[PDB]
Amino acid sequence: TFLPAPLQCGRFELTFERPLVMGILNARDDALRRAERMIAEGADLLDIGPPVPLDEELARVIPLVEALRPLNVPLSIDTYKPAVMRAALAAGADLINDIWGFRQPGAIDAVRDGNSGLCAMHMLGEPQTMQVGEPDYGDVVTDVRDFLAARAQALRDAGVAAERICVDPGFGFGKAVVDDNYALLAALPDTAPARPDGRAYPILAGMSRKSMLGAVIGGKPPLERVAASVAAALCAVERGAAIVRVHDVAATVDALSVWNAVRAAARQR
Repeated sequence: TFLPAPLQCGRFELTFERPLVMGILNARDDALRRAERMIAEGADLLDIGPPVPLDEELARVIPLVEALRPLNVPLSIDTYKPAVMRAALAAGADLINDIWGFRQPGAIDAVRDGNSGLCAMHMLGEPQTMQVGEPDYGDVVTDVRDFLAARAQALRDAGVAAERICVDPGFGFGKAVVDDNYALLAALPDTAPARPDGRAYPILAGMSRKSMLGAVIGGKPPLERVAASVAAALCAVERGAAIVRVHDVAATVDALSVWNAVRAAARQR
């Protein structure tokens, strides 16, 4: 029992007495009721996710935000495009999830206003071309914390209050598949830099169905990684995570219901 710092996130003041589950959502009706299921399954947030023409990315994301606004659960956007961020916030999205660390030109300007939650992810890459890079680290843990601290500073320098910001070590983006990813999972609480109050920024962790998983289970396909994905989530929560982003929602909630019983009893002594 440690408590991750709260996250102001749009409509919702989110507090982490228990860690929360982000269901990954990504036909428009197909996905309307796919989200009613996720909520019923125990999802506490919904992650609305070549690449795509702005014309298109907008057609497929903006209706979904308005379609699901009234369900009243935190709605999160997986985008690095400022135009996408600008639009989605206006349509009432609660949290922006950006692989690029709010580095694309304009990104910080598009989100410095309002109450939305912001999660800055670590990734090794050249923002200009959007080419993901090859690993290169001193201590990968020091390096990821260092990077994310610079990004929390950048956001705060443009008016963003410390408490709207959570961070993400970016399993799978520029990391040696096992050596770097598991180093970060093993050291998870040490990957978040300090808020001005001294508390660490809450951490979001997304490992679901990822390569780091398939590499330790003799190479199973992305859809054959459920129990592996659950396991990574528990390890992450056992080590500090505030939120875990997953495709397999009910399994993850079941697991975390066991973990919370355990912690509830370690506290009763």
